[PDB]
Amino acid sequence: GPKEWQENKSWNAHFTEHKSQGVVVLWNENKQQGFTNNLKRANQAFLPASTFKIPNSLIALDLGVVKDEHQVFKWDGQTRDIATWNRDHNLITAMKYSVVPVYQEFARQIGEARMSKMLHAFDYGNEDISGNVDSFWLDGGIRISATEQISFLRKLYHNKLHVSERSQRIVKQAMLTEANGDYIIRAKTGYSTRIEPKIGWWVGWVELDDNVWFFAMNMDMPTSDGLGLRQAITKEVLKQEKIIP
Amino acid sequence: GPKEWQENKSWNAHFTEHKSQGVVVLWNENKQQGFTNNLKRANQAFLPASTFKIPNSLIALDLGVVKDEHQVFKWDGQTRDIATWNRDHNLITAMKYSVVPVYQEFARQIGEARMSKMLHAFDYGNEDISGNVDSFWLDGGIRISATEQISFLRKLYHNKLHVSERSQRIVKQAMLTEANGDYIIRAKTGYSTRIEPKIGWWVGWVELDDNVWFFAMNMDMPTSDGLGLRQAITKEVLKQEKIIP
Ligand SMILES: [Cl-]
Repeated sequence: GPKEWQENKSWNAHFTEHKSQGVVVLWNENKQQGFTNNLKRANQAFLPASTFKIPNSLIALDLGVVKDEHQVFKWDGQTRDIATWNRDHNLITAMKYSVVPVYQEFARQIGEARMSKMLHAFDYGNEDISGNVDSFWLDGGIRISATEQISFLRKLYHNKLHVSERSQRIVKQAMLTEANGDYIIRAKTGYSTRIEPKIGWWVGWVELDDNVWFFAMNMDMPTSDGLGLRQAITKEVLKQEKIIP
Repeated sequence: GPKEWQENKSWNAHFTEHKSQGVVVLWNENKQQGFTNNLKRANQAFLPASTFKIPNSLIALDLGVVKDEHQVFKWDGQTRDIATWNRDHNLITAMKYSVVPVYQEFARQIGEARMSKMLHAFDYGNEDISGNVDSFWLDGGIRISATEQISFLRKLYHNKLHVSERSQRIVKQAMLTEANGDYIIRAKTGYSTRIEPKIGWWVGWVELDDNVWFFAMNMDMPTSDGLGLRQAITKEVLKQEKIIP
């Protein structure tokens, strides 16, 4: 009979067409079945990089470090390389622009003891925060696979994580990335550059009228020129599978 | 001193271009200033029609008539003219497709006494539910102006309505209409055909990185042929005012 995870290597053509390598993992929530081009890489655990802004936001909100999605975290005045970071932000825009320094401040206020307790409660990856409390998701010990991202995201979708329903609703609002009359995408990008292998991530889900498709993808990212392929390759897979037009 | 409300008749060109008549009202939240092509019509009261699905959703959620945005409202098996109504719905899809029969059932469960009490607590329009308990927003005594729609929507945006924060967050989720890297629109269409003057509505807001623009428009709508002009004319005004690209 059928397997929980089916391997579809035809999606490799989307990576090869773009001279790239990686994995797309999909989970059909109604069917309770998943699909991927590479079962091994789907289960390979990597640094989460800015995809960690999902659990970091949940923890900050539940502890009151972030009061709500409108609270302003003023720019500290240091001019950084990414121009969108050199301004005031709230939770919505800090997630949209992947504003690392805002989330580093959240992490310092959370502190290592509460951060570790929460990640254990979340069953998140290898639950390892070794390194600096304000950078472990970039260059410390935490590792999470694409299938583990999906497991975590499904809990968040269903408000089943061990934080309040309010915290989960606010983070799902902040994850809003695209919406039209055909679908809604709630998702978070990531770009791991500090420790090899350099990779890009996109994790989240596609809401349809009558089903939800969870997704997690990562791909080799030797330079920043390929960052747009995170969404583009995912959408090519979604289009091939008739999930989006 | 500066003016809270300013009339801009140049927006009438967007109505004339489409052989139409109506009013667009905008509110710049940061500046606390409003703008409209027709101050008189902006303040005249009309049937809300399906824009009433906003308060109706809030009341149904707060009373527990609707448990959450996933609860299924099974199709009653009666084939109606609008094809998307002839299927099961949840709160998200019932809003999206403006599924009147689902909301008529909500209104019957809410009942006259609680519906009236809630509309008074919301300061919603003339607060008058005279007429049939399950159609008064289509052919009863309730009336609301475009400026009153904005005032109600601003309360919803700020979680200031008397119902729970949870109920307000769920309805704002269900109002999601469009989202991209430039803006998020949360809104509700309406179409009042049962009592003259027949009009179309679009009410909601545009979320930017650092501001929110509330909007409420109504326009003469003698047939369904022009329904798309509700969004099209609003977007022409938003583009003219540099709110969206
Ligand atoms: Cl949302």
